[PDB]
Amino acid sequence: SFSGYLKLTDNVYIKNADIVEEAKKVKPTVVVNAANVYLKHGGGVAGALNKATNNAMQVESDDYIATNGPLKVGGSCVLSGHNLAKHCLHVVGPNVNKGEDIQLLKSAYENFNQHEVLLAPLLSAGIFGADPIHSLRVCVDTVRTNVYLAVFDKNLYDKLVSSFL
Ligand SMILES: NC(=O)c1c[nH]c(C2CC2)n1
Ligand SMILES: [Cl-]
Repeated sequence: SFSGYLKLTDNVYIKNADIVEEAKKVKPTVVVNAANVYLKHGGGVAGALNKATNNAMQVESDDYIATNGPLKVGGSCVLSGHNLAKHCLHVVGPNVNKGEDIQLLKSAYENFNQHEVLLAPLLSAGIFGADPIHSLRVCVDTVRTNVYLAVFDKNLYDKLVSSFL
């Protein structure tokens, strides 16, 4: 199963790891993608996960959007996990850089509660522009299911662990 994770709370775990490599190794039931409303997996975690699927995630996502329209900020959809996981839970955290509402981060993390265990990134962190310390706090205070957070950046991982209340 998941290895080398530091236990933050009863249900939240964290590791300095590339979520793509964690997914290829563990093959979890659910890998969370840091999606946007259009499921356009260009960069950040989404670009990395999509590149690992050889663009199959993007092809599937475009068909999903053609049928259903865009997701809501704070919303999610379950699609295939391709070669990475059984499922991919595409969750849209607010992108502060695109001027979206940071109050929607709690709604975004609530999607994780529909799955007993997930491999996930820190929502709205990185190129989404939110404070990762705040994202981890919202995660621990919102998610009740077992979440294994893979934080790519070593310096951020150390900062998150050392400042965790
Ligand atoms: N942006 C990220 O959080 C992230 C995680 N994994 C990767 C892969 C190296 C491309 N990027
Ligand atoms: Cl990012």
